[PDB]
Amino acid sequence: SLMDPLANALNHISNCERVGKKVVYIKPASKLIGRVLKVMQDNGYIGEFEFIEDGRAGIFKVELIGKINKCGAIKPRFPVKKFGYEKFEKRYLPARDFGILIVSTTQGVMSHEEAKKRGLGGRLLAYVY
RNA sequence: GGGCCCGGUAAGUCUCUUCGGAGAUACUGCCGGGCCC
Repeated sequence: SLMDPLANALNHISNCERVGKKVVYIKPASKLIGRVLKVMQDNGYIGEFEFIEDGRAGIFKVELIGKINKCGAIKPRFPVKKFGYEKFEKRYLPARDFGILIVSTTQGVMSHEEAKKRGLGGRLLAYVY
């Protein structure tokens, strides 16, 4: 069985970043994945990225910039309250002071830091440091 | 068998609460469609 779309996207990025590649093409291109990439971008973890129409689910061309040390999907997508992030930050960001949790809120996908800044709880979907 | 999208829902979930419920709707689920492999 194939790995879920988002997990898959984060795995490829992770590795092509490690190997030093300057680009990666992510196959399944869901709105969710795009939304997650937007967060990683706004946080300086990846460069430009674009949707490439292919008649299927689409494709994401992501510009890597050697800013990622590791990233992946969080499974299951744990629910988190407005003040329950710390517990998760210790669990997925091995490095204190570095990284973000990407959470899905009723107001959209964003970093846990913006979710807190807004008093929103949500679903954990990934980590990046 | 797998995946993408649209509309609906609001069980899970999040927020608030007079703690009865109310509001929200991204994710999961559910209903109805479109489509790709």
